[PDB]
Amino acid sequence: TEALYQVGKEFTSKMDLEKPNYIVPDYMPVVYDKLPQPPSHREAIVNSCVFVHQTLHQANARLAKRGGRTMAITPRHYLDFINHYANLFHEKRSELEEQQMHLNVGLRKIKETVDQVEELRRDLRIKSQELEVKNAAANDKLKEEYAVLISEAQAIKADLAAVEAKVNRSTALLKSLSAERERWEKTSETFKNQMSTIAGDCLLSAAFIAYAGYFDQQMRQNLFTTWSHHLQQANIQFRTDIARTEYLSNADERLRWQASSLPADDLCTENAIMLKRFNRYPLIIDPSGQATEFIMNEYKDRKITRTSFLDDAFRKNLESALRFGNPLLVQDVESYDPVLNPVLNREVRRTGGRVLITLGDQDIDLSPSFVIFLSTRDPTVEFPPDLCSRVTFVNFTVTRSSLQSQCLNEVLKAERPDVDEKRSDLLKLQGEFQLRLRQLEKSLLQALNEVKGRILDDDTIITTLENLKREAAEVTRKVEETDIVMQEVETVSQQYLPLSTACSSIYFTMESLKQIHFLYQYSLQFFLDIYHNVLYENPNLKGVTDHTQRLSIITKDLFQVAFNRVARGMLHQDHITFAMLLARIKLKGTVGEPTYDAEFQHFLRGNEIVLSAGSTPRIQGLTVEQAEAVVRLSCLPAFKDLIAKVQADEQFGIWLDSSSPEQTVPYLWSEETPATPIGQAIHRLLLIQAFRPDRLLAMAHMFVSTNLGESFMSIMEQPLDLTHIVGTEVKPNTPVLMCSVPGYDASGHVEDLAAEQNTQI
Repeated sequence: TEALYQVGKEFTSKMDLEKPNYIVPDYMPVVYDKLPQPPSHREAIVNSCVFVHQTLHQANARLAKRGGRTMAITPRHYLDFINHYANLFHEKRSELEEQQMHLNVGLRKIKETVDQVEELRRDLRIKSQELEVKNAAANDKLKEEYAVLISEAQAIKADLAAVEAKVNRSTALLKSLSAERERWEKTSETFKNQMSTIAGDCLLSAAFIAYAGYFDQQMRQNLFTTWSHHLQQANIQFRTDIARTEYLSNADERLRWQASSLPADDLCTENAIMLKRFNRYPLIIDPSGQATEFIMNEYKDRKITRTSFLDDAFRKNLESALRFGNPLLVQDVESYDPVLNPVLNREVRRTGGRVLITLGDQDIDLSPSFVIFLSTRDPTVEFPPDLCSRVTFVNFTVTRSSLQSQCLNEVLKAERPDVDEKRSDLLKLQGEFQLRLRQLEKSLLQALNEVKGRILDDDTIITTLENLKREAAEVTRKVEETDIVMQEVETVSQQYLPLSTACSSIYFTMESLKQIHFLYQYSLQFFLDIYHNVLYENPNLKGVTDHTQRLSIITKDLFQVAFNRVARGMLHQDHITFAMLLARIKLKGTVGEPTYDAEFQHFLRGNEIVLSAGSTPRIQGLTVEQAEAVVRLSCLPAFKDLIAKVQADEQFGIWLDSSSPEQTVPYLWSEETPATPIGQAIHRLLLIQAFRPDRLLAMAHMFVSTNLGESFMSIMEQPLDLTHIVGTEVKPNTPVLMCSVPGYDASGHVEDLAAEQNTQI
């Protein structure tokens, strides 16, 4: 902690972190034991910088204790952090001061313009007086030289006409510039507030770039909230309104990122910012592969080359990229070649006017435009701590919101192609429209910031402002009309929202199946193939034309195909577990059903309700374990009168020792309103677990039958139809994995399958 503080304080000396008005809080979140008792604002900032680094150690411990994969936290992360803090602070301070410079110039030109028309109106009145004097004098003299006098008066009349027209046009310009003058005044007042939060805002932003890349959406948010909370206890000022993506990137850059096929997702946008503001070279983790495409789209103009650590030309490609300064993308970083160790550590030797990098035993001149990106498609790969210290982790993990958007768009494309196309055109139109407005406000600001003397003196400046204002109003008119048409798109898309929620829940259930068996590995493409099958290769939609009925078919068939394809690659003992979860996902989709969260809370865990010796009595007709299950189940309001109901039922003994008690579970639960068939099954499920745990699987199958139908699990009972799956469902690039338990071997099935198809193998 002492080393971190000294590095932070020494490295932030160039920083302008002096706030004489800073108030020391009564409870100071001190992490450096020798931090001075009345800390200064700079002392608090460096103390907060130390705290952020130590939070990642706590963060890694929490994921490690839960079995999650963690990457080493090294001092190079801290050096990365403070480096970004210095750069962002200077960048944000420079941008704000530069912006405040234009606003002050723009405001003063408008104020001068208001003065100019005031004297020009005074001049207009003066010129009118001159006309009255000249006309009266000419008339009196008339009542050859007088012809010149009236010609002089007529010439002044043209001058007055030019003056009065200039007054009206400049007044209309001033009225047209009233909104811009008001907007610039408001921001100029807020200059002090923004200056007062840059120190805190950049600290949070820099920490996010240096540490948050490897973690998923939930863990990134937890880290930012922990840092934000600490700044509050330290009285460090930071704004809580602007999102981190908006504060670390402009709209122009985000527009180009979309053109480079970057997914429209906040975490993906955060990754793009990391891929732009990195200090250590980025290591990209993208199982889906859009990040690899995005990097290649972003760097075509700079001639980026894709290569791999396993390719034979990697050393030549690396040498060429270093020598010519071209971007290089290297894949398969799980096979990392330690030849990059000097490159990643930036171990350059500058002697004799030459910048040299030692690659193996050969010295190479390093061009300053060189950049290297490392990528892997395996999210589960472990890197050694030495590699973790040399790279910036940028993890592309699927978020629930992004998958919901992807699935909502895909069903819209399949089901409402006219609506989906209209949505796509509007987003392109609105993207261009917002782009144009930004240029319009920038150009209009530049015109007032580059004009000398007065605006009225040069009629060209006046015309340009009117044209920029005229185009600004029309585009603003075009934005309003695109807003209402999106409302037509949004209200159509609301019908397909529950399906997209089901899609994300199903995939994230599939993604969690690796926790119960190492074999249950499922990519996002596997689920997208399932989703595509339900939307485009569904025999139940052949003649259906009603959109609502098609949606019900799609929703039903999505659950069925998801179970069919996943369970063929699961052990049969785990089939009920996956079907149980799909039923719970489908139950959440039913608006008319209750949550049953308490009943499922009791169905799981359950044993955590500790019972004392006096808490559990001796119910005649039940064993000790059965009696305890009664007492624990008694905690629900529905089963509060559980012991009495069993005692009042002498026939309960017969049902307790029946072969199939799950099919005749007595109505032994109390309730106010009549329960639902799904609700009755859940009550029977709790009763069976309490009294006949050997029939819990049988009751679970009935629960799945109640939610998903009687034939939902029937495919697993049939022999595998390898012919249909290989011919239609399996892509040629996708290997077919024949996984068998000991004593079983699927080689013969493939050999027979080739014979049936009369194909060679």
